[PDB]
Amino acid sequence: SLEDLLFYTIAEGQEKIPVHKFITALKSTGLRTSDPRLKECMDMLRLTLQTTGVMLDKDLFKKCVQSNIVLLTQAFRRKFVIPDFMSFTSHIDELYESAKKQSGGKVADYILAKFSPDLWGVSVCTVDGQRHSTGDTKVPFCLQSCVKPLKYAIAVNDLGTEYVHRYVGKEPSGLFLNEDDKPHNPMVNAGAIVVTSLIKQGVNNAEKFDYVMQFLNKMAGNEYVGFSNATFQSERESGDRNFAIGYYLKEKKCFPEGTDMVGILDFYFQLCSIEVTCESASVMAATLANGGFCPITGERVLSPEAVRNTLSLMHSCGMWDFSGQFAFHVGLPAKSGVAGGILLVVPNVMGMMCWSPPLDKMGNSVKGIHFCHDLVSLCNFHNYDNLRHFAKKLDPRREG
Amino acid sequence: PSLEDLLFYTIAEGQEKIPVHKFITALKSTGLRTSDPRLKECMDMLRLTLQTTSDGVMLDKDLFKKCVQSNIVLLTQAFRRKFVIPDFMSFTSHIDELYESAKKQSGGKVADYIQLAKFSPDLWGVSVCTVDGQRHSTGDTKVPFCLQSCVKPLKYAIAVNDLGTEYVHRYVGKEPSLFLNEDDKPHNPMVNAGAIVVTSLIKQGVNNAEKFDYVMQFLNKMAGNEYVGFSNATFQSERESGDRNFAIGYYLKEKKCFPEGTDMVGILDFYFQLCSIEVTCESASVMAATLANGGFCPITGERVLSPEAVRNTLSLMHSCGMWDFSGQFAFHVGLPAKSGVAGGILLVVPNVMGMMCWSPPLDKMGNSVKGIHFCHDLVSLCNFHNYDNLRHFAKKLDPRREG
Amino acid sequence: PLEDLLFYTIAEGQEKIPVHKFITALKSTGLRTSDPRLKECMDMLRLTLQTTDGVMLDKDLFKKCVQSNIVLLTQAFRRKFVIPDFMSFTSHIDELYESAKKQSGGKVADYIAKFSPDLWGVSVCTVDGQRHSTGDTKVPFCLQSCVKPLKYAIAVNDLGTEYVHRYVGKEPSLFLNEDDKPHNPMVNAGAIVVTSLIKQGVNNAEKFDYVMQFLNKMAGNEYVGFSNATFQSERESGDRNFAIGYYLKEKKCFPEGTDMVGILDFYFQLCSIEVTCESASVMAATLANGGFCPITGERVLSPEAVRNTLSLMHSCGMWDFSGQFAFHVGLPAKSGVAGGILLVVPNVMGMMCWSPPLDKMGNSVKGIHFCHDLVSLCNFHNYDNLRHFAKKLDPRREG
Amino acid sequence: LEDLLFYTIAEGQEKIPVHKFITALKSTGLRTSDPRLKECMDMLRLTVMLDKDLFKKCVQSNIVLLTQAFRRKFVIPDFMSFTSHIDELYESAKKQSGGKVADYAKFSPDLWGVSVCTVDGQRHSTGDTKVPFCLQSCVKPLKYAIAVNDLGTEYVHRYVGKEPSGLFLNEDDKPHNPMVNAGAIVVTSLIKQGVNNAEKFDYVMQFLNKMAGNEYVGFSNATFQSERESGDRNFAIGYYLKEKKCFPEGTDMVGILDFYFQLCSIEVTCESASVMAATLANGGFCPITGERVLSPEAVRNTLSLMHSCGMWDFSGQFAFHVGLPAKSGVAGGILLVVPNVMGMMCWSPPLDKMGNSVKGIHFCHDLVSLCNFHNYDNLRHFAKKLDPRREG
Ligand SMILES: NC(=O)CC[C@H](N)C(=O)O
Ligand SMILES: NC(=O)CC[C@H](N)C(=O)O
Ligand SMILES: NC(=O)CC[C@H](N)C(=O)O
Ligand SMILES: NC(=O)CC[C@H](N)C(=O)O
Repeated sequence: SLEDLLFYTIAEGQEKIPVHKFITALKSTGLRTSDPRLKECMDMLRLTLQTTGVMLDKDLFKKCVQSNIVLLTQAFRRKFVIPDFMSFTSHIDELYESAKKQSGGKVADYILAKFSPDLWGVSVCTVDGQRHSTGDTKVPFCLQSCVKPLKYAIAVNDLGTEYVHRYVGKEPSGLFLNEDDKPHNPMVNAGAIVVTSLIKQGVNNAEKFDYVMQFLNKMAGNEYVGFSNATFQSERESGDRNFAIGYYLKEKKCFPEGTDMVGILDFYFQLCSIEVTCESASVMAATLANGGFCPITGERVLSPEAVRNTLSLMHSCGMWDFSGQFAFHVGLPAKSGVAGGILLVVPNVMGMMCWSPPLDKMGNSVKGIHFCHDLVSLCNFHNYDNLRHFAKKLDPRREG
Repeated sequence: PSLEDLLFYTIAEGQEKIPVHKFITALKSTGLRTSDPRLKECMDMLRLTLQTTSDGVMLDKDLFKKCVQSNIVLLTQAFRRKFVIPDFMSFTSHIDELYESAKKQSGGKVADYIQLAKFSPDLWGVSVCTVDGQRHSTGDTKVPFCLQSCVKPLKYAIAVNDLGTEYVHRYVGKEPSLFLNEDDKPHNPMVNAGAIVVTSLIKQGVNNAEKFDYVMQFLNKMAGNEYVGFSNATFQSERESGDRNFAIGYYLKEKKCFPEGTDMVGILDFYFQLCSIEVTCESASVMAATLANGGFCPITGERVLSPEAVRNTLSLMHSCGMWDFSGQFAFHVGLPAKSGVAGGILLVVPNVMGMMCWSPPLDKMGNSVKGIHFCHDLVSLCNFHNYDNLRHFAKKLDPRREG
Repeated sequence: PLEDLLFYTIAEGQEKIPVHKFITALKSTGLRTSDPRLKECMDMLRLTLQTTDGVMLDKDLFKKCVQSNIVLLTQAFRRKFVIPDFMSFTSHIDELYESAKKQSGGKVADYIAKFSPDLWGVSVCTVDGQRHSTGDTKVPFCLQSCVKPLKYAIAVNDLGTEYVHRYVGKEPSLFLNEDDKPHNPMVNAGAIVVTSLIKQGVNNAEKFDYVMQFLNKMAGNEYVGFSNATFQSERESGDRNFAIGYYLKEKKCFPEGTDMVGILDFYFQLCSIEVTCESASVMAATLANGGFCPITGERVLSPEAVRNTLSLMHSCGMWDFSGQFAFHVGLPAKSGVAGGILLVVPNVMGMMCWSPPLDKMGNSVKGIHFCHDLVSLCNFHNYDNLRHFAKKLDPRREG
Repeated sequence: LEDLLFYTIAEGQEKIPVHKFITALKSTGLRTSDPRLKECMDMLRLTVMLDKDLFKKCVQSNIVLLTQAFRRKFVIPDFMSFTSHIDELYESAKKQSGGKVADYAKFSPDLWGVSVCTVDGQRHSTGDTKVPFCLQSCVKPLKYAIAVNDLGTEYVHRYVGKEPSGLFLNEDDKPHNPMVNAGAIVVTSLIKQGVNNAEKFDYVMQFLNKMAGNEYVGFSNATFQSERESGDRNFAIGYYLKEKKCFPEGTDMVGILDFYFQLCSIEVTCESASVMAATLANGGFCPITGERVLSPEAVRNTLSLMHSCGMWDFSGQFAFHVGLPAKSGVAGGILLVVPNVMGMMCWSPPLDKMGNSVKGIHFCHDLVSLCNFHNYDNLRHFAKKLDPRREG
């Protein structure tokens, strides 16, 4: 049987399995024992760890693993999207140390976004739940403009493409507005403000904010999502260009009717002050990598149409004035924000979040931007890499 | 436990003898064509044994072994449904449905400037070549027409393949759009000004006759030696009427955009020539598949282009390939593509297949009405969009799967 | 061998002149007996008409009244004013008025400003004080964007050219030019910045009072008012202007210590200042007269402020029509959305045309037609030649 | 009338020595070579002391122009005083040595000349006023004026715009104005159609001859050949206009470009060009011959477009600060018109970064800071500016 042919894969003709030897075997998969998809099995494990280490014969094991048996077998039969995760991890680690020596860039100074220039984190979450982090991946920071795809996805998920693009375009710019008196795309302030004005119309901005927070919670598999009121208050006083954009959008009747523009700006600053870590945000990115299903809970969070549209606009409009150079050389949908995050999606493989506060002169984190170039020079993750003929690039999706 | 031995019983149901037509029908249902260059030796020994045994058109397990030995590895992938699209017969009928549904779209004007860009507005063909060589066509797939601007990616690929990314893009940019960008470089190689500069990098220091022959040899390899020709009628008329291309040529000279030692008027003559190269949908679809297949021609197995050239060329087609429709196209279709004024759309679905749709009537942006309609429908049906998910794709069909 | 050497010019042999025959002769010059430069002489003339009846002036009853103003009166009667045959010129103004009166296109401004499309007036004030009006010339209307030159003139007069132009550019027209300065003071972003330089370190009530007292000097104290109705509606409908105000703040365009939202309220206020065509024509004549109000003789603006204001009106005055207008008309001009067109003919006269229905560029249909006709008739174009001008009339001439 | 100029010139003295009439004449600003004085200097070359019948025998034919001169009725009455101010202005710009000669014929950076011709024929020069140089883009007004004189405003402006640039073409696929290369090439293709370009060239030369009072107008084949070899941008503009169907039907674009290079290589001096500019200053009448050369509509349209489009990217700053119609050329000339007063030509080859002569541009700023010649100076209240049109 299934649990019986996973007991001998782990027990090497060796009668009973110590608990530490199943847990390391599991963690070697890249899964984390805190995975929400393994709770009942770790529940049954801290349950029988109270009948005091401990060692499991073939029926105590089966009593623990049957409830999660298929997820555990895909894990141990090297059937996950990256079969040799431990080797992949060391490459990610090599990449991390190589970006750490890049000291260019100036921390964002206009608010409050003066962190230390030494912070640098990278987190990975594959579409199968495999996790790895290195550096400062548990330090909270605000999403800033990396929330623009997340809220655009929510708007399309709830209302559909054709309604959303009555109000915002789908192409890069160079004006705020294009020739249809629509903002160019939802990845820029003029576009994201309009998108902010379509989410949950007909409810106050406090209930609106709760809905987006519940939505982001699903997207992160309930990992860390918070709010920084210091950044919200300080975004509010420094948002002169955003008020200019707000009034211009109102004068050009860009919003759906019944909108209170000044309130939408307040809501918009709020969404920009939402806090994440690199671990929690990399999971948000993996939901986008995984067709709308959160990879560590298995629930459908976004329509496949929402995810596709968002991945498309991140590809073409995601990195400010660097997005064309970025699309050419990196070939991955990505979104940078001014706190220094780069939300990065490798479709069908993984999502990631790099964070280092020092920005370059187009507003992208120097260390994150360096990491993304290096990552695609190593692995055939570029969108128009070939999955079969890829020269001397490494491919983490196949065996030895 | 022999390879030729257990492809014999896969095909021999009961029986120890396989009629030859029972092998040929099975072969073609995989989508391979008996003319495939990768099967030539086995097709030769099959017609030879039709000359050396008086009918009794039947293959025992050592007559089978004598014929398929040459190509047994390609043949088992075919018969073990290991090609990128295993149920090709079902997929083709979907292609056919899409063909017929675009056939009812009669908009658009045939190109008026010339010298027979005055084709019939009723010609409409689509050809498919997967990365494993499986082929299907429907409609007018054997009528010659000029590549026009569907040569811009191919020659950029040749230039990058010979010279590298970094040299080529000293001279042309890598982004969508006054002709020149902030660096007095053309915006990208998919627009006339960029393609004129790229044309001026291929095979420098050689006269325009070998320059042409060199590019012609290259397209032949990219097309697995299917039809690649040249229309001197179209060249002569592109030359007389290319007032704007001459304006671009001089502007590029004045802004020193060309390489040292370039003869501008000759480069423009070369440029019109490359625009008058002829294909069909079958031969061009194979060119598209070479780009879909990382640089290896899928029906010959030869490496034609570096994987760096193919990636660069696919990226710019994605962003700059469909004139002013390229953002809408990139959003809704999500595929690398290139339109030309003769009415072709070279189309690449990375890792699966290449296609060439051809219908002469263009819409107001210069794209074939029926081709553009065909491409929306295709991605509405199949999860080929660049950012479709290979695991969660709603009601979309996936031709890469079974059942 | 002076007051009595103008008495014989008016007295036909006769050594006694009836007052109405002096009044008729006076008004034929185009002067108004209400002219502030004639007040004393009209005072001593009504006093004499009180203290005696023989309504007749002997050679010192005349001399007792015109003594005060003898220099202006001799220039008037010796036909030394810029347009000597004013009665004939007037007759031409009337002809042009009637020909524009038959142009009924255009839509009135749709954001109350819903006036009548019937109103149509033109008033003329030469640089010597000669006046003429025809049509609806005493109806109040808001200056709207015809205040942009007047306030720029005030700012340069008080602060100088090179200070003001640290803050606003000087050339025709995305809101900001190549140097993160608005393009010129004749457009909203430029006018908002200019508004933020007038009378700094003062609350918006003295700022408004200061400009109103200034406009009064430019108008020789004819009607200058304020419409709170238009101000409230300018305040409610100014979404685009609120957008411009913030963009200017973000690109650090105001002078330090500016309250941007307050400046916008001042800006809406200045757009709601009210004039007639008569009072405004005098405002225009002040710019036409090198900075001196023509009906009081007072210096209102420095000649440098007037030049800069006239130079920018030429190039930036009529919204997107300013290139065609500068070609075909060649006169400094400024249109407003209430339907006025402030028009200056340098060295000759100022004018104010008013008709609310605007064409698609925001200019009064009738005013624009009047201005083309005027320059086809007279050699007032900036680059008409004063000696060889084909079939054009020259009103500065005694033909 | 002739007898009342005889006593005006003599102290009552006897008769008038001729050298003492010539000095009196030259002090008005008139030049004795003036074509309007041919007959009177003819009658003097026939004849050392003049009583009222030798005087009247010579001045009878020109007595009205001579009394206007001697009764101080010319546009600048105290010309000798004005002249010294021009000299001061010239000397003050002479010390501005920035700028680079155009490197696509290298003249000397030492040359610097200014010549003046009022609308009444009064002339003054300083510096290198007789050294020939090519007009380059200072022919664009002159070539536009000829076209409008012959064809009318509405025909010329089916083909060219009338507003500054800010694409070669505007919203109507017409070039922006005739003061830029794309506009001047179109203007060149309207002059004297239906005649080959050699006769076309002869005609513009005859036209420029009238505009200059038959002073020096020439042609430099060196500049023509070098314009031809260096004109890649002009060849690019030519083809773009052909594709966008901007020329009148029956145009041979490549030939028009050859004509266009020719017109830019026409040679003038500052003296002859100042007369050309004075013709524009004087409503189309040449001031040293009195003939109607251009329609008043052609001249007005030309002055309007020089004002707004004349000084390359400097035309907006220039129109504000100087307020005079002007056109600069890359050989270093600035054709400058003061409507109703005078025409001028400054020439100094070293150009600034916008393509305008450093010394000429300095002179034009200084000239308007000194005199109330700016378009929107007031003729009555002008602060401490000088007015050469008045007596004190
Ligand atoms: N790129 C960013 O993160 C900018 C966000 C910033 N709060 C804004 O809206 O202007
Ligand atoms: N766009 C096409 O398909 C061809 C373009 C055309 N041959 C040109 O060079 O202008
Ligand atoms: N009069 C006009 O042309 C516009 C005036 C108006 N108050 C504004 O600022 O927009
Ligand atoms: N700049 C000029 O005035 C003349 C030179 C110009 N490049 C031309 O010959 O067309």
